[PDB]
Amino acid sequence: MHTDGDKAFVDFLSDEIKEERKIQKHKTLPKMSGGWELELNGTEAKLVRKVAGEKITVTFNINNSSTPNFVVEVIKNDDGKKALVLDCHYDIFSIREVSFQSTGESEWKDTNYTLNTDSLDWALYDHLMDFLADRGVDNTFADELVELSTALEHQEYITFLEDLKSFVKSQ
Amino acid sequence: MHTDGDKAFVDFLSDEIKEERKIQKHKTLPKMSGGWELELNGTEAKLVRKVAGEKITVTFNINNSIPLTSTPNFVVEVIKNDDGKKALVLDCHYPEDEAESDIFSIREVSFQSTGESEWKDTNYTLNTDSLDWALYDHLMDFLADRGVDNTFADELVELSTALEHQEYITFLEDLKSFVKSQ
Amino acid sequence: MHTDGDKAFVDFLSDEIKEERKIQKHKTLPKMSGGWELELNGTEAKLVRKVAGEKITVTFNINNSIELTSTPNFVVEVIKNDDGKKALVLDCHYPDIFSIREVSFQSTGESEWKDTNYTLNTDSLDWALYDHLMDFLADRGVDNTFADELVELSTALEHQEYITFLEDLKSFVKSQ
Repeated sequence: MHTDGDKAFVDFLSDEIKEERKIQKHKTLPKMSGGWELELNGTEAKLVRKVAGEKITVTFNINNSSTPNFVVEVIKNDDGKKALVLDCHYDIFSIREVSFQSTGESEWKDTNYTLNTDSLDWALYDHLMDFLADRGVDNTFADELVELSTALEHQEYITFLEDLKSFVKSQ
Repeated sequence: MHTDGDKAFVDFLSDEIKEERKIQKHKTLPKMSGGWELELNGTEAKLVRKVAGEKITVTFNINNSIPLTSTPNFVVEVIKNDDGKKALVLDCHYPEDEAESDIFSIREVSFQSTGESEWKDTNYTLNTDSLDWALYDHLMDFLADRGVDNTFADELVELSTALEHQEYITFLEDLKSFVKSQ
Repeated sequence: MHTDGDKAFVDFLSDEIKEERKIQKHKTLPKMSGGWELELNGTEAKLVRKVAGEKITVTFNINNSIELTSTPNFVVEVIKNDDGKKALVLDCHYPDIFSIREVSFQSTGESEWKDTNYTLNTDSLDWALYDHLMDFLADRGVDNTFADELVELSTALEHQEYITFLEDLKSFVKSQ
């Protein structure tokens, strides 16, 4: 179908898309420094950084986030099939869960001991924060991830409006 | 094992079932306008409807749908025949008589591939919380033009409620059979 | 790599670990009375019991179950030998001592939960059926004494696995 409502919808989308793009004529993905490389898979983003004997990965999804929860994976080259995984949330940025997981695991193994920080020693919590900082994951990184996630969100929103326009226009 | 406790349990169920069947046996089962067909599988219900160039499907599960009355979240899937590869998916729900009040609201919208393994997490999903009001209104109109309006949402509550009762009765029957054996 | 922060983290962990062991080592893994057989799968524990004509299993995971006391939600499955394909499943938790949150039949041995099966939520349920269900559990070994011993067992497990985790963490941070 292609009702009158659908046609008014399309005109509305044409206008909104025009305005959104106007607000995006002088804007590009806020690059982050520190050796990080960005990889995108739909709404899932991954930041990868290599250091002496280690590989650090930060994953986040922009859906319903823009301050997206992010997962930090630290892999020491000694044992490349194992990694320390820290689930972080947004008082600026905090570690919510910590556990060891198998690298490139097809899924998540909920049978691996998972430390919840809700009931955790303050000293242990702080060392974990220090551990992440030594590897480039600190407040600055977190502030910059928010800016990036927000920018990715607005561009995917625009893409979405266009997909919606084509859809409502079809048939 | 068949204990004294099990016999008392079976005694309770036999008469609960009968009482249940008697009561709910008056609603004559709610009928819905629009020409929708109910395709049920256990607790998962699908209301299907077709119009020029499109297939409209509304899916909801009666489990954990009670906040007596069933008000389940429901997913609307609109498929344009010229591209049955994907569909526009709208996750709706009933807000926990203002002129500006709707029986239901849209919480999320996204494009998904038809008959996909499961909700693709890497697909853009638009949350309606801080959504532009005119865009939201258009989404509601889009749904309405396909039969998913406040009357529909009202009838859905009637249907889901009747389904809840009917499956509750069947549950007691399976339970009675379970406890009665051995 | 191995930084100064890492070094201080490892030393901290060594002390942390000695303290936990010093506090723990004084009691053995508490036993469950009633003939239950314990099986471990990482943080997942399964207690199995066989009674006349049926098998009863109780499963729980020490993760997110909280000296720190562990009171995990546990799932009871009752399998009749007269129909081993279906199982009555009761999800329980600690708010008497424990309560039933939901009940439903599931396929025995299934690899994933089947959301198309009618699931009864006790929140919206008469108290008559609820009591019969609690009695059904009691007749099969899942009574108040069970739940109390389950807490001790889960607490002893969570503590031992917490220690093992710290040892793992220490070794990992010591690496490179």
